[PDB]
Amino acid sequence: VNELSKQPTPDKAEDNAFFPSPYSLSQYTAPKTDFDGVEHKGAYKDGKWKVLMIAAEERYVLLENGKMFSTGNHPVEMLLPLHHLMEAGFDVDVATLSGYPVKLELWAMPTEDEAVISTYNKLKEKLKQPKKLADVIKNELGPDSDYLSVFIPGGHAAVVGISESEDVQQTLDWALDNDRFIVTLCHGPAALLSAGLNREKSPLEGYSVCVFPDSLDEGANIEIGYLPGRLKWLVADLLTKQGLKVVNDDMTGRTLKDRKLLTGDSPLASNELGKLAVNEMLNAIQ
Amino acid sequence: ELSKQPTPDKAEDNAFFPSPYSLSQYTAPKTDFDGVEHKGAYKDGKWKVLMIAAEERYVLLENGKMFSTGNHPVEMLLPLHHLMEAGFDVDVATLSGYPVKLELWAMPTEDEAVISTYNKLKEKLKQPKKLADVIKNELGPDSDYLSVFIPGGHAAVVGISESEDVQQTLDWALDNDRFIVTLCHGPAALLSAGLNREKSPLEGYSVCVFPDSLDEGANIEIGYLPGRLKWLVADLLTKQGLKVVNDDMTGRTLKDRKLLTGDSPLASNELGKLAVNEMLNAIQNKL
Repeated sequence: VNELSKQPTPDKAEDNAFFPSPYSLSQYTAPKTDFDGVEHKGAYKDGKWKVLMIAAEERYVLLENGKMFSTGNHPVEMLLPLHHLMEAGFDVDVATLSGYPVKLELWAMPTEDEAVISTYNKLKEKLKQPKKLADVIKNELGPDSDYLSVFIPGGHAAVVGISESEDVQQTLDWALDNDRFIVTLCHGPAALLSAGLNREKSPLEGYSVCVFPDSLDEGANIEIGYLPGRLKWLVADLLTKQGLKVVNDDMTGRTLKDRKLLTGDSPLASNELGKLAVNEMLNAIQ
Repeated sequence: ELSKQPTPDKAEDNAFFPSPYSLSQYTAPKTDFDGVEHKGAYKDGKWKVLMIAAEERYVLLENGKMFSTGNHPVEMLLPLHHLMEAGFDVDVATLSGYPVKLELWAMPTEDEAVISTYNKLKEKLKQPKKLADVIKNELGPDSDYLSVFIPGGHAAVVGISESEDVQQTLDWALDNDRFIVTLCHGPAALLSAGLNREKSPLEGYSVCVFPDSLDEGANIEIGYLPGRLKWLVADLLTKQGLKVVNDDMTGRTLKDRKLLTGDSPLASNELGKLAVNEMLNAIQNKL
């Protein structure tokens, strides 16, 4: 079990595209999460407030050497926080930039965790046929929106399309203008780069965030064959050049609240970000 | 005996490639390509082809399973070989600028024409233009695009069939006398001309389309599809008032004004020939 290959495994559906190495899956994934119970089982009861998830619809990330990383949204990052929220009484709607199926990193699916798998099963229909984010902006936002918060889970695929979208931009500008939560972790914060699009100054300038660290993406992830190549830019770097305070440089499961921007650093931070989100959302219903 | 069971796709939940049996029947290491007919015929470097390619690989089916598909690589690459050899360059667009999803299991590995065309286009297939950027900067009456090309594969059914960007692209071609060239499930893209309108501008147009009877029947029984399509292309186009000209798959092609179609992967080679001749003839008409 320390003889497992360090080489990335090819994805036969795609040209020159690679899953993470069998060794890296041993160090970074697990059949069970650190989850041990929800705090606020049924606290909210009016059935009005909802979470809006913007998820990833493109699985493949083009790298510097021309190879592609077969990724997706990380499923623990998506599904653990959502177990907390749904159990607290907050229903969930899923959107992608085009209405395409949601792409997960199914190689990180913790197959033995009941809470995550049943969460995945309650969400399957919405993941396979999401709403179109432009349809959401047009009809379901504005000042009387029933959406209390926007959730952007991570995984490497969040780096693509979501980081340079005017539809994501408009969605962030609503949540600031209506005092709504933006919840995000991992690479999820690349979504935030969309706020500064076609603009001299991002309206998130001076916000503080947890971000997956540069040094891991450029070093350790590349040497254990998790990524088969180098990213062409890095999320923590470009968030800084837009005037955000990247409050961490390590991967400790750290979480952070700054006004209504709640963030997590990595997959390790999933279970806690779920608690933070539930807590801060029940705190704003008064 | 090859199995008629769909083969799982590791990358996606409850998703399947076609069954080994269906592959042994519907795919081949070689195409019937037997040469282009107008090598070097167009020599100004002005006119080009705008290809609109599929960027989603998974089709959700009536039974909850997903078909792992993409654009058909023969329907794509063979017509582009003809056009490129004739002297027309090609630019690739998708609806978001995501990479092009091909049905890599249909890739004829032994065919020099198709592999060659693929390797030239690799760069552009992996980083396409975004169709709306194209709409904003590269259409109008002085566009260097002489045709739009939409290839089939079952993936054309997704997005492209309900897109405002594809709709404006088709309006542009009608209004500036450009070719629309499509085949197989690709004509599903033409349903976009009818978005938010009582009457599609493509009403009364006659087309070749992959037949309803094969998708509902044979494709299911040999495990090419792992379940039924929720809607059928010939059926929806007929409902928008296009005339669907074929009920079978035989490699039939049709020209109706500047809309050139073929019925299936069988038509690929004759459609490239047909596009090239039509475009060369249109260039000779303007002098």
